[PDB]
Amino acid sequence: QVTLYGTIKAGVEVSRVKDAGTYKAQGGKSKTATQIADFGSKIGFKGQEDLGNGMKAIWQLEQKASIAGTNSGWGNRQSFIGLKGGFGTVRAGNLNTVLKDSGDNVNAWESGSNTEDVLGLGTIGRVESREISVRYDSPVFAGFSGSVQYVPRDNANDVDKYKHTKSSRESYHAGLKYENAGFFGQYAGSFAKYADLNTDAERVAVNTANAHPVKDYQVHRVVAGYDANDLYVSVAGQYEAAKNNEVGSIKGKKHEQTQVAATAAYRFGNVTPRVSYAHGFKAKVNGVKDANYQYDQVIVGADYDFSKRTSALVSAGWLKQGKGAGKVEQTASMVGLRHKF
Amino acid sequence: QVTLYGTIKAGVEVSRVKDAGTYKAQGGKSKTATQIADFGSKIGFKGQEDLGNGMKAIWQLEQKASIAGTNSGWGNRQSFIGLKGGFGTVRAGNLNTVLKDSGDNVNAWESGSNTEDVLGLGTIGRVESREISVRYDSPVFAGFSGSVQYVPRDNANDVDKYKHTKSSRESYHAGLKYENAGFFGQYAGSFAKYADLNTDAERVAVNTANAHPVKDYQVHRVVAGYDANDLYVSVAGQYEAAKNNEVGSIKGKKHEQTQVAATAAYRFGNVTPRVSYAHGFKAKVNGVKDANYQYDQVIVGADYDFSKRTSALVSAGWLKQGKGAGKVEQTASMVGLRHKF
Amino acid sequence: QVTLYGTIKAGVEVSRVKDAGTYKAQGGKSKTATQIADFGSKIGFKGQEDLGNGMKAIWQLEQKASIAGTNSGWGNRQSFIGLKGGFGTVRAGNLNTVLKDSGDNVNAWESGSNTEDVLGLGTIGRVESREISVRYDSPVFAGFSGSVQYVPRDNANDVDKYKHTKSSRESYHAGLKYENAGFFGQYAGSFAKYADLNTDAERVAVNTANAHPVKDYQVHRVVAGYDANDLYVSVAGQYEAAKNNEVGSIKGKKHEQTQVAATAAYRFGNVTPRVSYAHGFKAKVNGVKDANYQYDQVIVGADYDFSKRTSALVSAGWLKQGKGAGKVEQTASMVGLRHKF
Ligand SMILES: OC[C@H]1O[C@@](CO)(O[C@H]2O[C@H](CO)[C@@H](O)[C@H](O)[C@H]2O)[C@@H](O)[C@@H]1O
Ligand SMILES: OC[C@H]1O[C@@](CO)(O[C@H]2O[C@H](CO)[C@@H](O)[C@H](O)[C@H]2O)[C@@H](O)[C@@H]1O
Ligand SMILES: OC[C@H]1O[C@@](CO)(O[C@H]2O[C@H](CO)[C@@H](O)[C@H](O)[C@H]2O)[C@@H](O)[C@@H]1O
Repeated sequence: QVTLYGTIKAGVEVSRVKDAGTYKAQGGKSKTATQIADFGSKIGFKGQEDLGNGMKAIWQLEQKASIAGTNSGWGNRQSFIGLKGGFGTVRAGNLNTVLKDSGDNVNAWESGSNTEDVLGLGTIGRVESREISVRYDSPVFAGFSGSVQYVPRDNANDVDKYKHTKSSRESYHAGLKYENAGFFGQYAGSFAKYADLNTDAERVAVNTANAHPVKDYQVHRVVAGYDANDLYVSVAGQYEAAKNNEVGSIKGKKHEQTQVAATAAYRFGNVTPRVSYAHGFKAKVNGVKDANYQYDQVIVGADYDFSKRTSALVSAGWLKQGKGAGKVEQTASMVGLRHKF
Repeated sequence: QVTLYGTIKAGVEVSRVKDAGTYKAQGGKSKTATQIADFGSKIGFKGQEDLGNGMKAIWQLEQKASIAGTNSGWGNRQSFIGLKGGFGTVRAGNLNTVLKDSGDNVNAWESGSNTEDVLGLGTIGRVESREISVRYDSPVFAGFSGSVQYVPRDNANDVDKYKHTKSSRESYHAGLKYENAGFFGQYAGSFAKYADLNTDAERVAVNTANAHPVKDYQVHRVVAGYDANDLYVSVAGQYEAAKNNEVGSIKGKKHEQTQVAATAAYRFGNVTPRVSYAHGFKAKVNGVKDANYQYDQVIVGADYDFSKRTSALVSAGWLKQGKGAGKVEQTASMVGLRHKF
Repeated sequence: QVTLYGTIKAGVEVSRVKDAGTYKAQGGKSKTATQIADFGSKIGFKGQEDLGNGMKAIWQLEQKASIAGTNSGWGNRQSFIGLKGGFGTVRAGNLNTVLKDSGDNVNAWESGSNTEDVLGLGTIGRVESREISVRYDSPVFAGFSGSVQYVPRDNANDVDKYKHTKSSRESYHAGLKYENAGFFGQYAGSFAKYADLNTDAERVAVNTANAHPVKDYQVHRVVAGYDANDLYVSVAGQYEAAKNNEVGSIKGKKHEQTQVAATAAYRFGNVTPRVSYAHGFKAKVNGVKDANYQYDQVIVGADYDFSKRTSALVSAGWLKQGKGAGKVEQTASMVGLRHKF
């Protein structure tokens, strides 16, 4: 096989921000924006070859392809070469992290890049990435399957390759999943002895502007629920923790945050209504409570399946971030269209 | 369906510029340049899905692909998702403007980017663009069809999305076409309450360097002719008008220019000879006649069809711009090859 | 026909540099680097159309596509339009140079960009490029075939197109090949009356930072050997020469260098062991011996063919550059996987 595949998806999104700091017009409310936005259109090529006696060569080259013409690049979405057989699957390339894959049971929503935090559960997803790495995925044995994945030191920091003067940013990713009669539970996590975070607590490249070096960077996620008989329910808990590793007054002090998320949906023929809620508890930053990181959000919407490949989509979200006067409120809604090929 | 399609096209172009201002060697004549040039090679992917009872989902992802290796990007040519049925066609994405589509009956010529104004009718085409927009196209009823298209404020100016401090650059595009027994007539136009022009009178993005803000920016084009029985004839008139909207002495003053174009071609078996003429009358700039905008051009050439997909091409053009001493004359010729797949 | 094709290839590479100048830790040895690296994954589209009575239109659009997601661009590998028939083949576009094609019988090794000089015979290949050009390839007549290729002045230097104030960087490329019963011999070469080299003696664009202008830039390569009955042997000699053309004390003085390369491999069923050796003799730079350019290298490895399209790969290389204290030693090894589609 060699298959061309992808998804074209886009819609009209309407959004308003409430922020006393950045806007002054009527209680810190911004104007209402209305935008045509691509929702993350993508195109890939992939294939497999039977190598004889169980084993297959596998490969994939997947690309961002926004119908707004803003992307460029090959292989900037999940892309790999690997082998598959009775042993499971081994791949190397630009790979989804185990946590990024588990996000499929957390964030079912479609939106443009501008609305990812309010028309989707974007905040809980901040830990998810693609990385140049090697990954093993097991076969499914008695309901159970698992993954392990590694990003080498010299891929996490190319510059330092021959002069190991910077602490390693290598990382480990692992997951375990169980499925039985519609019921599912999964753990997914990561560890990096050293890492770097921006102020949104996303991992960024070493030496990025305003990056914060951290040590013992760990992320744990558990997701459980039910997906069968027209019903979908998902509940997720997530925990992120690190020590400050920046040279200065606060080195050694602990960062941490807990997030939770829940989704329910029910299929009525070709219509799926869906509701999501998510909450970020106050973070500990340099060992001190920081309510700037707390958030609450709800999203409601529905998908209308014209076919198995084509859906019309609608949603509305409300998000509140922080506390008091630095507080930010986002509201948004969209209508859209998705076509898989 | 999912179809791969495109056109590979390129040739050798020979060109000379006469410009007393920029060249001094022998009456302001430049040296003669000879270049291999891609003519606008492109590749796309597209598809459709019957949704039951008349309606279809449609999508397209088209890209610039120069065989000289100078392009990068997905979806930087006409790209969309939409629906089609008895109601007509609705699309959203990076869409040809109605005026850009009408250009098919104005500029039949192929050339590289360097020769677009002399080996093609590039000046009349300066009003044509692709825009992130929504568009409706009607069915053909008794010879008649039409289009309407809109570019939202927050797509024309993303930066200003939440602070509507800049006047809207939203625009409307519309067209009407009639066809009967080889005869065709079409109107295509656009209006933008506010817009921005460079000195070549092309629309550029707000806040571009040396952009000129304008108000009441309107473009009207009429094209009429005959296309049947081996004969092609086309005549076009175009009118562009705007008011100066730049803070300063000349705010409120009128810009305007009229252009006309005509083409004839006749098919003799596999050979098509073609001739084009175009003229830009003196522009009004800040309410004052500006002969720097006037131009006259002729192009002659032929296409040699090896097949329905493969043509060899030859052309020669002469263009004169401006008047007196700021005057510019361009001459050029090419030979080339075009293959559609 | 319209065919999608390509090769996905990548592996894990381990490398160490010995350089007293840039490293100080234990006799100028660097740390050992271990990296997942793409080996030059690529994807193309190509086609042909019978034009009647022997002739065919041909075209190709080939792209770099690294599964690490670092490439962007269309047509940045061999890409063209052309015609083919009894006369041979004519193409125009981003074309392999005749010398670049002859490199197929010189460098059989796969590696990432970081290891090209030690896990491949990269130094001898420094003369190889793709150029926007026109090329003719003859049919094979009684074992003999040949190529001629030209890069025009205004493609080698676009800026200067209309003001021929800079000496032409146009170039000629030519080759001749003979094949008989497994035995092969080929000459490939190039001439450019004027050119520009960086300090690694690679051709760079005019006006590049630290480019060195040269005159009478010639490259000659002869490759001979045997490729049949499970046995492969190749021997190559290469000669490069130019005159300094930089305004200053040393203008007119001669640069030159000779390189040689040899490879043997034998197929044992699905396993091919291979060995390569290459040597660069002391260069003459500005008429003076420069041992900084001398080098010696060996590579050993094997390919394991799972199928005709899928190979596992292993190699190890040792390279020594220069002499004395400016001396550089590189060691490396890899394991990898290659899949052609
Ligand atoms: O997979 C869950 C979620 O993915 C959606 C919305 O993001 O579609 C996107 O992700 C799919 C992964 O299965 C891709 O196949 C698709 O191309 C992409 O648009 C929905 O299908 C689904 O709710
Ligand atoms: O369509 C008119 C004109 O288009 C030409 C030359 O520009 O071909 C280009 O535009 C076509 C649009 O129909 C594309 O299909 C093609 O890929 C592109 O090269 C000629 O075909 C024709 O005279
Ligand atoms: O062709 C010789 C050499 O090419 C290899 C390794 O570079 O494969 C690369 O080059 C091929 C050219 O034939 C391409 O087809 C392929 O896509 C690319 O990886 C080996 O196949 C061979 O030893």
